[PDB]
Amino acid sequence: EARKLSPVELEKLVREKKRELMELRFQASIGQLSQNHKIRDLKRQIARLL
RNA sequence: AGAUGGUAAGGGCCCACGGUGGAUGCCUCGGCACCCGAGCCGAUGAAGGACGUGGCUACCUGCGAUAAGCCAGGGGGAGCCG
Repeated sequence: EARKLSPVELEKLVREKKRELMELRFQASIGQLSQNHKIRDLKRQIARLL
């Protein structure tokens, strides 16, 4: 469960990389954005052990 | 007084060359028939949909706020981000 926290973080990360854009001012478009395409998601696949 | 020619505003026929239009022929991610095979799906929420999803996205196609995708195993063997 220390898991959910890392996400809350990663979540903010993206919900930050977001406006990191908005005004076309962030040249790593894919990189740090399709980021979540795993981080925040993948490893959000927490199997309630049991 | 006598006589048969030229002139074409435009028209007619014929030849050539174009325009338009899409027959014809040749094609074919399609269709039709028949014969085999195969034959249920749903409150573990179906069939069908709405809306939303991409760094830039109108539509189509994918997916579902984990959103053109996530984990695992198997197959593959150089290109991939429809």
